[PDB]
Amino acid sequence: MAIPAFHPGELNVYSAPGDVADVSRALRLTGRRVMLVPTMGALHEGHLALVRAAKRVPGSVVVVSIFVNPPDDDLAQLRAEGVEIAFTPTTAAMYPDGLRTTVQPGPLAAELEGGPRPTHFAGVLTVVLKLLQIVRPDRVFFGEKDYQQLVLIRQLVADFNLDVAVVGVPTVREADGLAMSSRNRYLDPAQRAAAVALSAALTAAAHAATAGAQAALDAARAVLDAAPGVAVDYLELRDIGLGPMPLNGSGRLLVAARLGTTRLLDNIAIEIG
Amino acid sequence: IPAFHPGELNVYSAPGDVADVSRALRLTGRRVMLVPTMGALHEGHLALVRAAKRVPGSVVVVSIFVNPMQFGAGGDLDAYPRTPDDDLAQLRAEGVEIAFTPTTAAMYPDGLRTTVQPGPLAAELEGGPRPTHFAGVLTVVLKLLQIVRPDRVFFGEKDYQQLVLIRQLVADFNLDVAVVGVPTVREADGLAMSSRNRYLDPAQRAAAVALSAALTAAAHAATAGAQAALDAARAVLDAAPGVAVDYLELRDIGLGPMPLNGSGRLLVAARLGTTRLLDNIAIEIGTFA
Ligand SMILES: COc1ccc2c(c1)cc(C(=O)NS(=O)(=O)c1ccc(C)cc1)n2CC(=O)O
Ligand SMILES: COc1ccc2c(c1)cc(C(=O)NS(=O)(=O)c1ccc(C)cc1)n2CC(=O)O
Ligand SMILES: COc1ccc2c(c1)cc(C(=O)NS(=O)(=O)c1ccc(C)cc1)n2CC(=O)O
Repeated sequence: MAIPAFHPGELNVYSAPGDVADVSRALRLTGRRVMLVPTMGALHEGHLALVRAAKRVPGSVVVVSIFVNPPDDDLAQLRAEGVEIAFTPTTAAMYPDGLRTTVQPGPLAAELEGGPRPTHFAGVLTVVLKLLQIVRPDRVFFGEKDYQQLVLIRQLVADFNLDVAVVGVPTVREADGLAMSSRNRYLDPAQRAAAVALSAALTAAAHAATAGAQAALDAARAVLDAAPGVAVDYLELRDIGLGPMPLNGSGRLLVAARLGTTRLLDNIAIEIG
Repeated sequence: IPAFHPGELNVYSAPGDVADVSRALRLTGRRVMLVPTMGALHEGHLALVRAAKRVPGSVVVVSIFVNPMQFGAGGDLDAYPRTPDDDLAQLRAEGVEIAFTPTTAAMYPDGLRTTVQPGPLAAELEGGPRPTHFAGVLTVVLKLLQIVRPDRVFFGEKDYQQLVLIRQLVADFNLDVAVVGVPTVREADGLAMSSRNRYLDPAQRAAAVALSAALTAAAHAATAGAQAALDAARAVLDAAPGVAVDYLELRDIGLGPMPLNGSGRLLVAARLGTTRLLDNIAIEIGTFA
């Protein structure tokens, strides 16, 4: 009946869904705007950019979930950013009845990433929906790196009439443009040097786009063709919702490739002509 | 937020209208109760409404929407009874303050896209021959719950499988609503209320009492064990003219992957002519009875 302990301006950690739910509700009732940054831990500058984006909403309290969908470092990083709530549930707490009711994505989940991994997105949309129901944030923050994921989440939100604002945060990148990812550490020196071709192809495309869609795609393809040991799985230009690219106007160019055993993805905004 | 006149029936079609009114009410302290229906309201629906009105400080939202996504090709969707005039008349007589009557286009502007995939219970019983039926039902109920954000939502027990799956949806997606099951309202002879009873001719209406007679016979027979309970119900169904049984099954109360213990639910579905009737009852086995 009592709200769990919450100390404002400190890092409060909760592993019970009902605790975080009760604290988030208590906080909402006192005025604060609840922001949710979902993560799977092993925090990097990309997650800090989602945190900083959430923190700048006036009156924000920031909830960072850390949950590996089937430590003290992460928490210290959150402490240093001024985050007030970490939600760190067990698999059992998230799934106390096992896998049962789930989210079935629309047919977009079968395209692109959904080729190698036909059910990956059902799993992501299920846990995102649960996290949104537990935390009930006013706004939820994702990076743009996994753009198809982001689009699928906006579809989830629209389709199930969720009241939350979905905020996409521009992808944080290394100095040479490589998109931040937990996988970059695995690249040896030759793979890491080759991997800059994804971001270089996409920026080349976004600039070639004054010359039209084919010039853009041909520019990206040429840059990827200049890289050794980059096995391109797809290179597609779509509209911003990931339907077919309209004759001109706004679009998104997406790429994925395998370098040795590591799969990399990147995407960029494209304006046609 | 549009107009809300209290102590009157306010009808909203736009999801955003009822969402705004609901959230404003909740913030001024009223607890919001949802009774989701497919219209063609009968006294069983009025019992749901009365249950909801009984919650202190309640405001009652009754939704009316014949959801196309739970029907499969065939004439079933076109055939569903629609009596909107009667429906709204009844809600006013019960003192309901909000009816939410959305259009199909306002519910499904993008057609069918993201959906709820129920657990394996949805492929059994009523779902065996209708493999997407319960995905359709839970998808609309999820939407209704997110639009209205009620404190409690009320269902009849007559569609007991559906109520169980709804409890699963609420648990599995950490929804912040209480699910309230209300005991089935019956005609004087025991027949479960249903917007499909209008399709029984006089002979079928007479024979239809067999379902509820079979179930209560089984619940009293149950002191002698599950076989006796099942056999009593089967005997009554067999004695009845023109009743074709589709299934008669005794299950644990969650209908889930656990054997029957002391407490069960006995479920029956049968066709009288073209009309499929359902009914169910609580069963206590042996000492529990
Ligand atoms: C704003 O800049 C960025 C740049 C890259 C990002 C992120 C942000 C976030 C991620 C990432 O995938 N985070 S996550 O594994 O913790 C994650 C996976 C799935 C969901 C729905 C949310 C977060 N990543 C990529 C990654 O870590 O592999
Ligand atoms: C408390 O007493 C009862 C008794 C029977 C009831 C009810 C209440 C409610 C229904 C019913 O089917 N209502 S409904 O078609 O509008 C309906 C269908 C599906 C959902 C999820 C909610 C309501 N029915 C069954 C019916 O009309 O067949
Ligand atoms: C066991 O036999 C069947 C037969 C048809 C089935 C299924 C099973 C399962 C589906 C299915 O999930 N179809 S769907 O993703 O387009 C869908 C999901 C939800 C609803 C309410 C309707 C369709 N469907 C429809 C299909 O694949 O088009």
